[PDB]
Amino acid sequence: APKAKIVLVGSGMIGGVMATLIVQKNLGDVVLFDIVKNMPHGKALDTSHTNVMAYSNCKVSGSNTYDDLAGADVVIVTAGFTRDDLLPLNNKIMIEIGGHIKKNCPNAFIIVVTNPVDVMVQLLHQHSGVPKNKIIGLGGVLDTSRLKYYISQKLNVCPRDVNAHIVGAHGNKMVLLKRYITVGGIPLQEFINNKLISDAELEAIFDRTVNTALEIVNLHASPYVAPAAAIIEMAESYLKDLKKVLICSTLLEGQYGHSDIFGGTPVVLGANGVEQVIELQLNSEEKAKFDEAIAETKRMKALAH
Amino acid sequence: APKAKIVLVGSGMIGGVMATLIVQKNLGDVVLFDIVKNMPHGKALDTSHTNVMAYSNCKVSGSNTYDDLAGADVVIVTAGFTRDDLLPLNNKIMIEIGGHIKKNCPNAFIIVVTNPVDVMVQLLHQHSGVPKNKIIGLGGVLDTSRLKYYISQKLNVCPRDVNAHIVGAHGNKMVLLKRYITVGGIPLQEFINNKLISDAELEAIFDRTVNTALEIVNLHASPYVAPAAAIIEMAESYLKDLKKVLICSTLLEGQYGHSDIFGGTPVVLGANGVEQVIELQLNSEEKAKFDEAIAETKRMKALAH
Amino acid sequence: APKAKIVLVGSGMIGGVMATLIVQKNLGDVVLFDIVKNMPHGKALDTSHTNVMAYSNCKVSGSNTYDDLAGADVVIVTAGFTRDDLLPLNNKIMIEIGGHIKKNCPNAFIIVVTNPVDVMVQLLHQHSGVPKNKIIGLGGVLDTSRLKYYISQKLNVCPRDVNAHIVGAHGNKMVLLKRYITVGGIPLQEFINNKLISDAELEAIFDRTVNTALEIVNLHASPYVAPAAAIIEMAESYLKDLKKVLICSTLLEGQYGHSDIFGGTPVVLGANGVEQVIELQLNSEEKAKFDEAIAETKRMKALAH
Amino acid sequence: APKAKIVLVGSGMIGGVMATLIVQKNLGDVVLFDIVKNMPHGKALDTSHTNVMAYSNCKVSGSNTYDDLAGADVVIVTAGFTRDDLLPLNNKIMIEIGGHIKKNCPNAFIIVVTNPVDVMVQLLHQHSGVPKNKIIGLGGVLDTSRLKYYISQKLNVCPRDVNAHIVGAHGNKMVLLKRYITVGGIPLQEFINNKLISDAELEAIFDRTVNTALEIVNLHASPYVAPAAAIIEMAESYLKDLKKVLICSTLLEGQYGHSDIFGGTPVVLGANGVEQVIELQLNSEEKAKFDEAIAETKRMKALAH
Ligand SMILES: NC(=O)c1ccc[n+]([C@@H]2O[C@H](COP(=O)([O-])OP(=O)(O)OC[C@H]3O[C@@H](n4cnc5c(N)ncnc54)[C@H](O)[C@@H]3O)[C@@H](O)[C@H]2O)c1
Ligand SMILES: NC(=O)c1ccc[n+]([C@@H]2O[C@H](COP(=O)([O-])OP(=O)(O)OC[C@H]3O[C@@H](n4cnc5c(N)ncnc54)[C@H](O)[C@@H]3O)[C@@H](O)[C@H]2O)c1
Ligand SMILES: NC(=O)c1ccc[n+]([C@@H]2O[C@H](COP(=O)([O-])OP(=O)(O)OC[C@H]3O[C@@H](n4cnc5c(N)ncnc54)[C@H](O)[C@@H]3O)[C@@H](O)[C@H]2O)c1
Ligand SMILES: NC(=O)c1ccc[n+]([C@@H]2O[C@H](COP(=O)([O-])OP(=O)(O)OC[C@H]3O[C@@H](n4cnc5c(N)ncnc54)[C@H](O)[C@@H]3O)[C@@H](O)[C@H]2O)c1
Ligand SMILES: O=C(O)c1cc2cc(O)ccc2cc1O
Ligand SMILES: O=C(O)c1cc2cc(O)ccc2cc1O
Ligand SMILES: O=C(O)c1cc2cc(O)ccc2cc1O
Ligand SMILES: O=C(O)c1cc2cc(O)ccc2cc1O
Repeated sequence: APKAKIVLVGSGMIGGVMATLIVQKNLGDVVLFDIVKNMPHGKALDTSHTNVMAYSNCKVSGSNTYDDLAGADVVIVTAGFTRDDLLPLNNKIMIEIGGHIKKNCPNAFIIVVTNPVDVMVQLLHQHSGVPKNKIIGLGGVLDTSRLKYYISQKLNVCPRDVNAHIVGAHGNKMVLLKRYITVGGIPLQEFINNKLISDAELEAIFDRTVNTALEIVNLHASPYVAPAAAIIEMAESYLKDLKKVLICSTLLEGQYGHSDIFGGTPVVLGANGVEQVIELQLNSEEKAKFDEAIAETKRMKALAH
Repeated sequence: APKAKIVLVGSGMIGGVMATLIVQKNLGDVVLFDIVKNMPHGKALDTSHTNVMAYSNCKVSGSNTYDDLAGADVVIVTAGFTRDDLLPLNNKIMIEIGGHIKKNCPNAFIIVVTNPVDVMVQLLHQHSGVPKNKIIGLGGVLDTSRLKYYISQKLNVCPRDVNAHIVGAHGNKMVLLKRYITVGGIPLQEFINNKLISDAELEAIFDRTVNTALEIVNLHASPYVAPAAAIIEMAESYLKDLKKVLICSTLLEGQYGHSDIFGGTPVVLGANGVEQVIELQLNSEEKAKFDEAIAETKRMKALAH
Repeated sequence: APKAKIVLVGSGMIGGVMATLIVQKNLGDVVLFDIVKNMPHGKALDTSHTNVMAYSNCKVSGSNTYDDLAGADVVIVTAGFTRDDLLPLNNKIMIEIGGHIKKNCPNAFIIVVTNPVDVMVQLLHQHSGVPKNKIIGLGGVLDTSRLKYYISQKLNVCPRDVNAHIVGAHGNKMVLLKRYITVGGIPLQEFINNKLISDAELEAIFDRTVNTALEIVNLHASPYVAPAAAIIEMAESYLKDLKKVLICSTLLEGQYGHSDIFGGTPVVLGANGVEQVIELQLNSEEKAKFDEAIAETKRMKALAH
Repeated sequence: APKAKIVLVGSGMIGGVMATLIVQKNLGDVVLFDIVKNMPHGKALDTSHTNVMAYSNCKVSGSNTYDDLAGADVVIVTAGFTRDDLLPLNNKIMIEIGGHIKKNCPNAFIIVVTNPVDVMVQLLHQHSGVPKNKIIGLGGVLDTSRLKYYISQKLNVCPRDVNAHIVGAHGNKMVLLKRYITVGGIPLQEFINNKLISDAELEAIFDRTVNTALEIVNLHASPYVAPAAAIIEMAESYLKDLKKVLICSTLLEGQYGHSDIFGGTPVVLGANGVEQVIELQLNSEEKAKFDEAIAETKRMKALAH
């Protein structure tokens, strides 16, 4: 069928949730690839059955064979471990995967999740050989969903009606742009002026946003459901040609004064992949912060070769 | 059942589309009320069957009996004709309807569509006797969907990723705020600066937006599908408690310097109805325009008593 | 984009509803083709805007140019008038349309609605030249939605949980198979035995089902919303590769003892179009009825050449 | 808000998936209750953020406090361990939970998942004190989704277009009724007669269906995504008043010749909970099998008091 083939190179936690969500939305056939034997076949089996409950018809199969990447339309990479000691190592994993992407599905759209994602996405870009508009890393969508949500719960408005922008990198050096936050299209400042939300609050929310994954870990859980949903938001925008403005890690070719590196910025995802890279007209203050994010990305890139 | 009862006081064009959309989304039971005999029963019959195709269970019935308003949770008024000669006349229709709302379903949430809507919504507010937070008029959501769409098609981005604000009134005196237009959360000016969209273009789009209903009429059609979808967006936000920021006609109690009148402004619709009235921090220029819109509303209010 | 192009050859009542539903479900781009000047552009304009309310990105345009059929992936024909005097005439319309389909979009999937549909679908099959698995007529899905719904409202169960089969023809000679009606997978007889629904009731429902369009007309309405939803159910099954079992008019090649004619029967719609034609193992009694339906189809076929 | 409060007494694997699905469908607010400290707060945090990606507004919070059950509209119990040694023990857990349900939310709708579910559901029925129509156990929906899916993949039709019935018990003594399997409303026998599917195949599928959870476990996974989706299908039918025919564990009051026990049978879930208990008109052969299922349920009931 013209049905899209979506291969998940990594069938761990994020892997189960995406499979679940893809059937829920009838986005395409799913391959849960992993190097752990059998488990993917297991998850795939359990997942396959939801087709019934969902009025869906998406094949879900497992795989311990790289060559199942053949004909993949979308590929989503979560494979890897989890310090700077793991870098040369997740780098070896990206290198192996890109080899197989180039061999089996060079025209696939690629989304990288493996952390640190702005480093790792570039690594795979170079080894897979795909065009720059055909590969992005997860980051911005997830990070902003936290900023958007926290604010929405203070202002008692629909979460999606908060817009925000986080750029530069995923991780600790991510840049929260207080200047680009709106509520129902309206500048956030207006709501600060009305004493509906204070600057002190909003600063507590910013640190909360930056520290979320960590907050989740210390509560004896692990962040994987949000990551999943955001990845799928991006994937769906590719498959359905929605042209959503979504913040992802992508190849900078002069934006923000930066080149020959991947960094977080709003892009437009549609049928051609990255159809636009939107550059925010940052002031020097917010550009200084962007610079620190790109510098930490370069630093971990060197630690892996 | 706790299933909501949605009564459509008016089963003409907008009336058929809402019924269709409500079943599509399983929002509630529908009553197509009209004074035209039988027709509502007809539309209701045809509509009822889509329950099958939609995996839905919403009763859809017709009605030539006002007292079918009893127990309505939501009421949506499109009844009326279509000059200032029709005002004292659509006023007599609002007067009759409010009487029945007060008698049969005083705790209903009310949405007025009948034009001119900012006049007519106030008229019904006073005669039905419902609380100020339980009644709004259609206007802003529809008008902005046109502004949002036209821009989206120039910038090649997802329509919903355009946000805009139109206030003051529905109709010719509606106020387009160029200052409050964003794309993927980003100020529109940034995209003007990049020569992706020009000021001359955007001005052509503004006049297009203001003249749409008229453009549709001269193409030998009539605007009713968009009106329908927007009304339902508002209704759904009420029923589901979504707290969406939506621009509707509502009772001004000092905002924009205006009182004892209905005018278009972003509100938050949830379970309590109008849960917030958001006042835009307009400059004098945009406030002068707001004033002209409120003045035309007052002027047609007088022509009906 | 890989986004599907859906052309509606006929932009009247059924035409507006499908456009509406297609955007609602982000199924594809829509062309409202009609021979009436401008009107399609009008409907398309109004419809285009719902993209915003729906989180959708489907182009909707009008057309008075047959050659806009070029590259269409799906084509849905509602064009025509509405006696046996109109046959040689709607036949001339199918002949003109097939010419353009063969010229501009020979690989399109085709759905015929124009009545009488089992005659008219064959007419277009022969003049367009498309493969037998790439063209069906609306009938069964619509007719059964009425049978399913009426029963569901007596048994107080979800409408979709009623299954039924109507075959042979759309129209008065349609064959209701009482033997193939189930509720939640369970034979209807079981519910007759329990005195939850009587044979006399169910017979009243059968005549109701057969006479619905007529019942709708005498209530001063016209049946177009259900037709729309069912057409879209079929179209969606094609586009999404859902392999739904849906009753449509299709080319009989020996089933039910019939050949070289179109008649209503369950088929499976997926990516290859008609992927299976399911033949019901009818007893002689129900086959006698099938025969009368095919005979009326042949009879009106002759009246048009 | 009238927004429903859905409390998940158990925030393990099935627990994360339901939370995910409930936000996806904007079904209500979610409380992830568990006795494990913090973890529920963690999962809830991660989950809460998907509100953004989903256009949703469902609160998701954690809880280590039973009294958070207060005002719950729906309660879904997955708490417990996993031999007949664990019975008197999961029994002590049901006893504690029912105490809190009776105290805090006696009018809640209850769905039991804890295994063995037909035993455990009755246990909670007696200790919570809720009406018989307000409590069911998961079983039939999940089990049939496997039977439906496997068959659908042989016949190449949409999964949901297979209907089947499994009754009596969840677990090894579950009764597969070959006689009540249909495809697109049509008896399965017809498809056996056509040599599209054989009896030997279908028997392999039956044993597959019975052994699925076990098949999933030996592939180094655990069955939790399907269980989740089915539970939510049931919950959604309650909340939305869909009147779906769904097979669940419920109180038998003479059906199948059985009393004063819970067993699997098609029911109709709507606003009143269990609105109907449908009794299948089983022959003696299939009733003998039903009897063995009820006997194993009674046997494990005794092992817990
Ligand atoms: N970019 C982001 O916003 C973001 C957010 C959260 C997590 N993450 C990252 O995503 C990754 C995974 O998250 P998770 O929670 O699913 O982890 P997980 O450990 O549950 O899954 C990783 C899977 O990859 C497998 N694996 C190892 N080598 C492989 C290979 N060559 N091919 C296929 N699979 C291989 C593992 O066995 C495991 O199943 C991590 O690196 C994490 O840091 C990124
Ligand atoms: N506010 C907005 O953004 C907006 C947009 C478009 C249209 N409109 C307005 O909505 C109204 C209707 O639009 P439509 O296209 O559905 O019109 P329509 O003529 O097709 O429907 C109006 C219906 O009301 C009926 N009616 C008259 N008196 C009635 C009564 N007392 N009770 C019930 N029904 C009664 C008519 O018979 C008719 O069926 C008009 O006044 C129009 O100006 C408003
Ligand atoms: N098969 C079914 O189950 C079923 C059910 C209901 C209605 N119908 C049939 O569908 C058809 C239309 O239904 P409707 O309610 O949309 O009717 P409608 O009159 O509102 O629409 C028909 C449209 O076709 C146009 N037309 C005429 N010649 C044309 C051409 N060459 N190209 C494009 N358009 C042309 C007309 O101007 C009109 O806009 C009728 O023939 C009716 O009998 C079929
Ligand atoms: N009926 C069915 O069709 C079906 C299908 C699959 C699984 N199950 C059953 O569902 C149950 C759980 O499945 P899972 O995969 O989510 O298991 P899980 O172990 O991941 O979750 C069970 C949770 O309950 C907790 N718990 C223990 N006592 C508790 C209490 N008093 N209150 C709240 N939580 C408590 C545990 O800490 C754990 O988080 C099992 O008993 C299993 O056998 C039933
Ligand atoms: O959830 C996150 O945001 C996140 C972020 C990061 C960043 C990073 O650099 C390593 C690992 C993780 C793991 C995570 O789960
Ligand atoms: O579609 C519209 O925007 C619109 C607006 C107005 C305004 C008005 O004042 C009268 C009638 C209409 C009718 C309409 O259809
Ligand atoms: O709605 C229907 O079922 C229907 C059926 C038929 C059958 C027919 O033969 C001509 C016209 C119509 C028009 C219709 O609207
Ligand atoms: O998935 C199932 O069907 C299932 C069934 C059963 C039955 C049972 O008796 C105990 C535990 C389980 C666990 C499970 O996961």
